[PDB]
Amino acid sequence: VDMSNVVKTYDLQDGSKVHVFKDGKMGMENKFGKSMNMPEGKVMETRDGTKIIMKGNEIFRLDEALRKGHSEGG
Repeated sequence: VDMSNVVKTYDLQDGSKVHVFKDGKMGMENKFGKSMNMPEGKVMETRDGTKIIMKGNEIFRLDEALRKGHSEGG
């Protein structure tokens, strides 16, 4: 995964994990730490209570986090 090239990792309520990379892509793993492709068009939940989806090679993070949630860092 490399924690150096990821801006934020998302832990799914299912155990699976998503990472938004500093290169702009995203990587998904299952509750067993194994890498698998993230299904486009599907909105999924996190343990933290956020909803996310991969659409058009992008990532919706409640959408509005992309809207006005640009902080540069966090």
